[PDB]
Amino acid sequence: PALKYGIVLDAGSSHTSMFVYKWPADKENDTGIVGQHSSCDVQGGGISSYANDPSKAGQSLVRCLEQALRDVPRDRHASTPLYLGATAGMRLLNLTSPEATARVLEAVTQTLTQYPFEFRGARILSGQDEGVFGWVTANYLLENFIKYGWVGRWIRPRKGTLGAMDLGGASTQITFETTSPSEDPGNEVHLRLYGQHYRVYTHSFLCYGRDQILLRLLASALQIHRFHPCWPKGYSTQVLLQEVYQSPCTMGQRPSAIVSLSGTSNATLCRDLVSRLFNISSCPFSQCSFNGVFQPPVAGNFIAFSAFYYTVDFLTTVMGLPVGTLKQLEEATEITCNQTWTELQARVPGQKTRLADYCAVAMFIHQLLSRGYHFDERSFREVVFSKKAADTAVGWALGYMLNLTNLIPADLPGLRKGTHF
Ligand SMILES: Cc1cccc(Nc2cc(S(=O)(=O)O)c(N)c3c2C(=O)c2ccccc2C3=O)c1
Ligand SMILES: Cc1cccc(Nc2cc(S(=O)(=O)O)c(N)c3c2C(=O)c2ccccc2C3=O)c1
Repeated sequence: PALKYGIVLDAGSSHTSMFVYKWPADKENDTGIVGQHSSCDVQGGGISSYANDPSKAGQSLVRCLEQALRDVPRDRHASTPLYLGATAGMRLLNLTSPEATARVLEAVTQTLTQYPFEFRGARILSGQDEGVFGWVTANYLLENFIKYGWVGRWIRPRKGTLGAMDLGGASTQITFETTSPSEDPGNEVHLRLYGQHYRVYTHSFLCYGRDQILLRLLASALQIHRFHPCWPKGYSTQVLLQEVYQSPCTMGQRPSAIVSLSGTSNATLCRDLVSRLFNISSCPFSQCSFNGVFQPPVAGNFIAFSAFYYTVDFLTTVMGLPVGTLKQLEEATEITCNQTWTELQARVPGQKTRLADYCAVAMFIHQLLSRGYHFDERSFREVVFSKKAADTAVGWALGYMLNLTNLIPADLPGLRKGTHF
């Protein structure tokens, strides 16, 4: 059983992950056949955190690269393609300093070319790529692209597809198959997968990832309240003003060089702070999500992964609270946000370095779903929070790999004698 391999570096905003995929040479074109072989998490920040010292971006990857040398058998190395894709962190760096951004890419390129894998390039994904490839990953792994039934009795309608909601560090994406007419070409996607047309909606909200949201809520709290209602009572920190406003996401909020900001465990005021992130006041289309962006109604099942999954896992596994309904999700965030700092710490016996931020991130998810995308009780119950399908991390990495390696055919071998006609 001869296996081929492929590696993707997912250079996210606050960190980098490497995923190695494997698949039998013989059957590489069946849907769901590629699975994850191993992965590795790179220590320290994302490649964009090295703008001021671009050689370290490259170097940060060495340890995970060595692991890849070990995970992929030595005689497959040279025919194993290697890709790096970078997301909103490098898109944000691109607005700040396209030159710093260019040096970061060159530095990772130089490190990755030293390795004996088939290096295929370091690129920044568009926001459309990042949402569409995550939708691909999830539906590929769950075999939603198979045509179900048999001759003379095909399943009708066609097998439904899973929508994808990805919460990264610096943007968030929503992508799903829709029947609604398109009102904006920027959001419109057409795929031809295994002989089938999939009409797909996608949008990436830059500056709406987990970390940039936290930064914006902090600047917003500082300006409206002088206390942080999303932070727990008894928690405080000295905020350096200059750093709060340095991100493209917060510089629009820039108004004694250090200010002490204390939490108040205030779920109401936290929810009000979060709801101001979603500008729902204008819509130049028939219908919108927020900030004037076209969005047809959400429909079908969704997988919500990356930070959606980890935040909900915290609510259920560590807070011990149900989240099966929007209402229950809302209640879970209230209870979480109302914990004092000592109460919250007492429920987590480990080292949680970002414990004070769970309240805000949870409030953010609840409002993004309800006020942003307009899930309600009925549609929310088709949302599954999961980080994994078929032994593979759900992300855009796999779909990106499948696409650049050309492992999903547009049509079927022989057009399957044309019986999906
Ligand atoms: C790949 C990997 C390996 C070991 C630990 C983690 N933990 C995480 C990995 C990711 S990732 O960026 O989606 O990869 C991630 N987004 C998160 C975590 C988290 O542990 C996490 C915890 C609490 C809130 C949010 C997150 C979170 O978003 C991720
Ligand atoms: C609530 C919140 C806000 C901003 C960032 C995170 N991310 C994280 C928070 C924690 S924590 O220590 O449990 O607090 C955590 N352990 C992780 C993360 C992570 O983001 C993360 C990403 C990639 C690999 C591992 C981790 C990780 O272990 C979580």
